[PDB]
Amino acid sequence: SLANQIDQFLGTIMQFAENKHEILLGKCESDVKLTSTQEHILMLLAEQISTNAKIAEKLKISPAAVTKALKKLQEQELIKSSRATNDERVVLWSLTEKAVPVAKEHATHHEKTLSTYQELGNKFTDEEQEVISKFLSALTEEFQ
Amino acid sequence: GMSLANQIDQFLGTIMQFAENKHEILLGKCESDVKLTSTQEHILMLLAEQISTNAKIAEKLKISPAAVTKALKKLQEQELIKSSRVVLWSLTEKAVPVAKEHATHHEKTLSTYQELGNKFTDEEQEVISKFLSALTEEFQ
Ligand SMILES: [Zn+2]
Ligand SMILES: [Zn+2]
Ligand SMILES: [Zn+2]
Ligand SMILES: [Zn+2]
Repeated sequence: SLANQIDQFLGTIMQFAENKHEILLGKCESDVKLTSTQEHILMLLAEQISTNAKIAEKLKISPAAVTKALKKLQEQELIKSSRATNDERVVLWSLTEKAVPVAKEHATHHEKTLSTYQELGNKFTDEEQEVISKFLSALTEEFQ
Repeated sequence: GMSLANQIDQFLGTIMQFAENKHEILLGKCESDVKLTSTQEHILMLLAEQISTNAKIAEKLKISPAAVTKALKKLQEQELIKSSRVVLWSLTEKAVPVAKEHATHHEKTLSTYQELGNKFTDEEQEVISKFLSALTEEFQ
């Protein structure tokens, strides 16, 4: 039955998701060994220099966790801190040269993940795609 | 071109957020008076269906024999299960309602998916299934 496939499919999503913090397909191809969360922060910092707080929000984790992750990245020479223009208590984090290709690769990993969903969707007709879109909206509601 | 790829992405993200930090996906909160981990209750459910070994549970849950050893130890000190001689494990009467609540929990979850899947016509339902199998292939 459909309910059974839905159930199994979700289970499959989790066996895949242990232990990552996010779903990316294919292999990270970055030469620097870091966690998805670490690389992700680097990617966020490339799109926009940021505070501990803005990051906590984007990633949806404790500031305390962010602080831990940033200190590690700072020690690994992947990020550097600086003060804000007007307010000097505001601490801003940005990429170093070392991190630029790493941010770049992770963004790409995101792009390839999206491309895959996209090519999967495109094996369906325009109208097929619209049924699948309503299924996902419906299913998305149960988990809110 | 279209929203579907971003939509699949957000959706997997939603599953991610909902399933932190649980062993499985159930809808609604657990209704048992005794507060166990989901893995522990599911272990009770499993014994009811069939008395089992450490080995079999590890396979069925895809966790390490060591974790299974830990869980059973917890359930045993709370007198929810009893051993026997390969060591075979089974429920005590005290856990029978706990297994029942957990088996029912799954059942309410399933049904919630059935009613959702039923808002769709027969041939649309086959579209979804086909989409699901294709997406499943991406995570294997
Ligand atoms: Zn990467
Ligand atoms: Zn990422
Ligand atoms: Zn329960
Ligand atoms: Zn269960």
